[PDB]
Amino acid sequence: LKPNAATRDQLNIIVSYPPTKQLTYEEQDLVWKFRYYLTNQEKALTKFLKCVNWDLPQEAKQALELLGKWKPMDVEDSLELLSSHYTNPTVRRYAVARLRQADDEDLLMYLLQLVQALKYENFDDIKNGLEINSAEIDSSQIITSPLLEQDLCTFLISRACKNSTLANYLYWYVIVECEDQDTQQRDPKTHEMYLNVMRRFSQALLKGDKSVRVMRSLLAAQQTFVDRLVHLMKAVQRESGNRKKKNERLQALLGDNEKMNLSDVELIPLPLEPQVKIRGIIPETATLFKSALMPAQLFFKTEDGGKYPVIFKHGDDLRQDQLILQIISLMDKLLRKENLDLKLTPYKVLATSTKHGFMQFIQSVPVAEVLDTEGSIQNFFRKYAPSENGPNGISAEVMDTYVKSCAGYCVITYILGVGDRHLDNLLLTKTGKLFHIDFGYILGRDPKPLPPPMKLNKEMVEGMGGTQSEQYQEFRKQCYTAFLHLRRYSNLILNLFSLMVDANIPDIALEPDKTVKKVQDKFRLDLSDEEAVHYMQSLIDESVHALFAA
Ligand SMILES: O=c1cc(N2CCOCC2)nc2n1CC[C@@H](C(F)(F)F)N2c1cc(F)cc(F)c1
Repeated sequence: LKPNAATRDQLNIIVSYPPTKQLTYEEQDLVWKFRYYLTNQEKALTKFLKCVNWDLPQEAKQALELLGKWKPMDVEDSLELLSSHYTNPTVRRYAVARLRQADDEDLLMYLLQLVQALKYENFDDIKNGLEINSAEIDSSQIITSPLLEQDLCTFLISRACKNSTLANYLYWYVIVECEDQDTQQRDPKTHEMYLNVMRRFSQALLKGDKSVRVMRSLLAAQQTFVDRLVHLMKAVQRESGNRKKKNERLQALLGDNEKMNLSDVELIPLPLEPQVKIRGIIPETATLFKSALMPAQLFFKTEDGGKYPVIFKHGDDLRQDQLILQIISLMDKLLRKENLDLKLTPYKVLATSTKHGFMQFIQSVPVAEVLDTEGSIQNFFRKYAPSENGPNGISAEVMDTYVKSCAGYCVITYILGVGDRHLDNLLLTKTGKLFHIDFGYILGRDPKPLPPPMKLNKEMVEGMGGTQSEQYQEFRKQCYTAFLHLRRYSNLILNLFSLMVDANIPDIALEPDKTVKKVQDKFRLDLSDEEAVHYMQSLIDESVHALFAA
């Protein structure tokens, strides 16, 4: 029952293994022998369930007995049991039981991955939860046409019926999976499941009280607003002529409220940010971007009489950008939790389908435009935010914001392996905030062969006041600090990426088995905290030396 000091130390090495590290048959036989001892440690549960052969009924039964007696696992470890690796229904009920203890704030951060976990859930239990050919059921028409106890589908709907923000995101995350043409063709049973999830969610909203019934009518109003906006986008993209002829069509159709109903609507929540209620799109200030993809810049009239600028794209998959931005939002929240605000810009991204979606426009000037107009980053900051007492004639608040945003994004783009990095993707604000846009290349993927691991640039270093400035010393300091805090939440970041292997993300579908390993290698879990600091310092030293030696 109780192992000796040598075996106790040997079991600790097995528990300390990174998520990718697979246990050998003799290694998992040792874990199985002392399964009753390991119940006192919550971190051992992940390693014990790796030993079990789920095709063997008694081995699965014995694991379930130990599962109930084991120390209550963390929310980050519960996400691993909802992945492709664990298809046993009882295991998934215990994973759902731990999410029930977690707050709605935490549940929102993993919601995109929780919708993806439905793929591994029991499809019959989902269908038999309702009180024809799958093509006959249009997902967009479900909400607009009204007539260890809980599983993942029952839990997500139950929590959504209580929280309006959670209901908003759960709706649009399921709608995208329904509209997924790849899932519709390669596995119709998965497509049918997502339709039943939507049909069950619509049914539970109608069954609910006055405030619950109001939620589905607002969701129907959001879908109708989106469907009309898509029809507007199609007509503008199909319009023969230049950008000016297309802009005139966009402004005229938006203004015609009797035909399109987009300029004047009742106070409805914005699908991108449900906390922000909208009056409609301003027709006179809506124009298309210079891009061939034809994205539209739309200004939304808020409840408070403000302006919410958005980038509504049509004919492009926002799914890859949606994941990266939700990970940046998680990483920012994790860094803020450890009392380190690196002034990051995790702009809201919401796909309304696999073909169309919204993007939160942040008032910023790209570094390419900054160089073409002002010459350098420092000249731009000295023009819009000057101070004589501050460093290099630039405001102390703005410079501090710049150093933190440069250090913050340097670590994040390194871990996420963000490729195709040029001055048009690097965006700068008048407040100091530096951020990355257009995440078309991630997890080592890059159009150029042999890309650098750290995406540092000569202009970023020049903006800090050189390599000898006290701002660059702060950059190095905030770089290893950000790396140390993110390494502490490595299990959380990797388990969410593990739940995204079957998601139709172009850069994940390329190498699904290697996805988790790609992120894990960047964290350098083989090295200690003190070693990780010097490795981060070595990455900066190498990148800086390679940059000037162009
Ligand atoms: O994915 C994104 C996100 C994004 N941002 C803007 C800042 O807030 C966050 C969202 N902007 C853009 N893109 C795609 C490429 C272009 C396009 F949309 F115009 F094509 N675009 C863009 C790029 C610029 F350099 C200047 C500009 F005004 C728009």
